[PDB]
Parts: sequence; C-alpha cells; structure tokens
Amino acid sequence: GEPLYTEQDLAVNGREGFPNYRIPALTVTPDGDLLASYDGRPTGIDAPGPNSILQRRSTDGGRTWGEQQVVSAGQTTAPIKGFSDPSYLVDRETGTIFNFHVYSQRQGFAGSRPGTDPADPNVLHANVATSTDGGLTWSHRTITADITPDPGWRSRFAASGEGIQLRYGPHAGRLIQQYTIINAAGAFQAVSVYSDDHGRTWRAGEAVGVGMDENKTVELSDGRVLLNSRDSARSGYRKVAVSTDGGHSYGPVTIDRDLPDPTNNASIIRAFPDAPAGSARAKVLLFSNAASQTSRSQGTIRMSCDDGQTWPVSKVFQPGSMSYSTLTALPDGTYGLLYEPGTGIRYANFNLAWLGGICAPFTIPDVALEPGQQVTVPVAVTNQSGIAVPKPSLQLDASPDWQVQGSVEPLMPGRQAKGQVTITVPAGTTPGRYRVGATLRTSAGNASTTFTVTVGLLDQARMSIADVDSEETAREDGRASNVIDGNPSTFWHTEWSRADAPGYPHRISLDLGGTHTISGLQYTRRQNSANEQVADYEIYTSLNGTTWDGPVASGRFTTSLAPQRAVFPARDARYIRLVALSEQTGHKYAAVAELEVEGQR
Ligand code: NA
Repeated sequence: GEPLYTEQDLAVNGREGFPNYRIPALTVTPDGDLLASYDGRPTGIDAPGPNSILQRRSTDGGRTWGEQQVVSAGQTTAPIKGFSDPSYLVDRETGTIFNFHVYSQRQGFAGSRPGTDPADPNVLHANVATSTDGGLTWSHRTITADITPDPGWRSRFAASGEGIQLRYGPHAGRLIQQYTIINAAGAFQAVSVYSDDHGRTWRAGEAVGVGMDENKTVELSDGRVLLNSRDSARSGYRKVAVSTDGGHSYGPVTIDRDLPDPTNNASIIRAFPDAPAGSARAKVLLFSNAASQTSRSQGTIRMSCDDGQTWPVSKVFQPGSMSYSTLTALPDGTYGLLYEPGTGIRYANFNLAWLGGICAPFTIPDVALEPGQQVTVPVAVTNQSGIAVPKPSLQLDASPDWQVQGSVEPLMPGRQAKGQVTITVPAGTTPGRYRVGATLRTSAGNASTTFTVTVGLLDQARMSIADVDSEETAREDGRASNVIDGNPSTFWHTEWSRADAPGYPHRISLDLGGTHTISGLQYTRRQNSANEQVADYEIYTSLNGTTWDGPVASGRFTTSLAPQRAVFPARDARYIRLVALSEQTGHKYAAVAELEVEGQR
C-alpha cells in the first residue's frame, strides 16, 4: 500500500547501563512478539571482555518496546566471564526459541586455544540459551563439544543475526545456525551447526572456504541452502556457496560482484517464508548490508526475484554510518530491521512498497570505444508477475559531457524485453574505466544495473606477460599476469620472503598481442598493503621484443589508490615494459594490482 519506513532506537550508548551496545539480533516469537537482542559492552570491546547478552521485547508489533532484560550476564569481577554476539533461531514447529552466543573467559576469537573443556578458560566456547516460554526464561548449555568434530577447530563463534528452520524436502524441520571456525592451518571457514531433533542435540556439518567469516544461510525456492559470507580476505564483496543436502556441505565458494561489502556482517532472508516450494514467492530474497566497500556506511536493502541470481532492486535505508544489520519477516507483512547506526542499536520497519520495485533484472554489455565515437548497445530485460508495463524508461548515469540515451520496448508478463543505449564520448575524454548506472523507471517500481565503458585502452584479453624479474607464487598468488585481468584485488608480487629474493631494480613486460599505436600506461597500486608500492619508474617499448627502446617516460608515481598515468608521445610498439627503480617507502618489493595500456585497438 502506502510506502512505510519508520525507526526508533532500542539502545543508546551510555544510557541504560552500558557505555557500548553492539551486535544486533532480531526474531519474532511464535505469538507475534518481536524480540531484539544485543551486546551490552561494559568495556566497549567484544570477547573475552565482560560483555552481557540483553533483550528488549515488543508485544504490539514493534511500536513500543519493553524494559531491557539480561539473557546471559557477564562477570566483570574476576574471574571475568562474557557473553557476546547473539543470534536467534526459532523452531516454528515446537515454539522453542534459541539465542546462540559466544561464552568467553580468558580468550577471544583470535586467542582461543584448542579444546572443548567448558572449564578450560582458554577456549572461546559456543553457548546456546533455550527458552520454552517465548523468551521469558532461559536455559544455558555449552555445546562446544557437540560442534567441534575436528580437534583442529581451535576457535569459533556463531554469526549474529538469526538462524533458520528448513521447510522443504527430507530435512524439513532442521534448525541451522552458522558459525566461523579457525581450523588447524590458521584458516577461517564457514560451518553450519544444525539439529534434527528440535535442538536437543547440535552437530556440526562440513566446513567451507578459506577467508570466510560471519556467514548467513537461506532456504531457496527448491530446498537448496544458499550461504552468504563476509570476506575476511577483504575483496569488497560477499562470497557465496550453495548446498543441496542434509549432512551439510556446500559447493565451491565464489565472489558475488553485485554484492559490494566493506567486509562486514549482512542479512539475507526469504521475503515470503511460508511460500510453497517452486512458487514465485519462495524465490524472493531480501538482503541488507553496507553498500560501501571502503566504509561501513550506505546501508541499502536489495531484492532478488530469482533465488539470488539477480539483484535488481535496491534502496538506501541509511546513507550515513551503518555497520551490522539484521532482518526479520513480520507477521503483518512488513519486515523488521535492527541495525547499528553508530549510536547503539536502532529498530526500523519497512514494507515492500517503500523499496521501489519491479522484479525486472536487466543487462547491458560492457563497451570499449575510442574518444569522439558513438556506440549503441542492446539492453535485455527479464520480466516478473503483474508486469504489463507499456511505458518503461531508461535513465543512464554518467559524466555530464557524455551523451547517453536509452530505450526499452514494453514489458509483457513473464517475457524478455529489448532496448538499446547510445553513448557518445567527447574527444577530450581521458582514457578508460567508466562505470555507467542504468535505471529502469516504471510505474510499478525500479530496477537498476551498471555496465562499463572503457575509453582508449587496449584489450587485456589480448595481452600476455613477455617477461618479469620475479613472481611470488609459493606463499601467495603474486603472479605477473594478475596485472592484466581487470581486477584491482589481484596483484603481481615480487618473490617475497620465504625465499630471500632480489632487491629493487624490478620489472615487468607485456606482449600487447600485435603492433598498436600507444601513448600511455596506467597502473594501480596494490590496494591493501603499502610496502610494495612503486615509486621511481621508467618505461621502454619494443616491437621485435628483444631490443627495447627508451626510456620513453620516467617519473615517480604517488601513493594514489586510483590509476596513475605515464604518458608519452604516441608511438608503435608490440610490447611495453615498466621498470620499477624504487619503492615509495624504501622497502624491497614491488606489487601491481593492474596495468592498463592507452592506445588504439
Ligand atoms: Na589484478
């Protein structure tokens, strides 16, 4: 109906007994009561600090909230005990409510020492509070032993927010709560902890990935369980894996590029929980997270209409500071969002009318052109339900002196639509890497995407490495070849330690894949490390590949995270070489995320 979005604070730092409140968890009890849990950090720090698990309750659907009650109290006096990071799981079949959390003594996540002995004050224990009266009273259990099938699981904690209960297939009824372990090899993984007997016993399934962290799982329209993870390896995205079973295992983990994430927690739920398998309502997902990849801000709610393959809908609920966010389906049709606005924990309620709309994911290919040219690219739209929209619009988002126009024929129920985008870029347009936003305006809601228009740069798919002085390829992937893949996240690294290799006169050459008229080169520093940054450099070109001529350019580039230009008077060359003479802070290695050659295709 009319678009709804309201919010109020449940916890405000300093008031009501704690200097810090953090780590949100939202649930709706079997009888319509909203339950919100979070840490009360007397220390403002997580485990092993004396944190307490708290709870506020709303019986009128979320408008008014009760007093702040303690679910698990931490001991500030020695010996220090703490409880942290709550996560609710509601067994819709029996009525039991489970609040999972970290139980700390002397060690936190990174300090936990091997062992399952509840008594050993050196392991981060896995606790569960159970309640049979809708959350009023609780029963605590330490299940660290039930869930540590491998003596190597040195550490663990339950990912905050809220767990699930399968509805479909042969495991309908199973409860699932996600964890993050630290295996024997020091690696962080994702593991599903589940119960087939309504929580009396909890067993752990098969672990997944490397560089995982707080992860979330959801039931797809077909019983498949999608897993959406924070990436501890900081690639600015969410990793995802899928499972098709009940003794839980997921396939390979890959990165979702439609999910920009600053390496933070995120929420993903079924928009219509009780929809039947296969139906269109069972295919609708809601995901909340911080859209910024460099910051914990720009809280945006995204919608998927095909089990998470496409994410056309999106809206910002908090443009400002936004860290952890957790979602829940309300019995009235709306959704409850409990998050961290920086002031403590806030509660929000919104409905789908407020999100924008139309499940019409669309695609527009990436375009490469020369400055001063006009290019027309096709648009492909894939339409949903009550969608006979005779008049849809296409609003592109680019640079002011760029003429961009687009059109799409009408949308017909469950049909594919066509259209096209005409881009015109001026002759004084500086070389490559341009993001263009497209927005499908319709009277039934929004749908948006982004494509790339690269100007005056050669094709990396035609490039190869002619030579390199050293490549770190044992301890890590510092391959010379990671410079030509279109990914800032991957980098070439000089043979670093764990082998005392050569010092600074470092270099790399690219085989352009034929003779081109080139007039420049752009390089992006390695993004998440500052000691293998190139300072002084010199460029050399060649066309026979053996006799190099130059330097055609020389300079010292900066500490800039964006691409930096090495310009020179146009010339023909089949290969280009970058000689790095020094590192910005005098350290011994060179690392390059990406190399771009400016020229004519
Ligand atoms: Na790269």
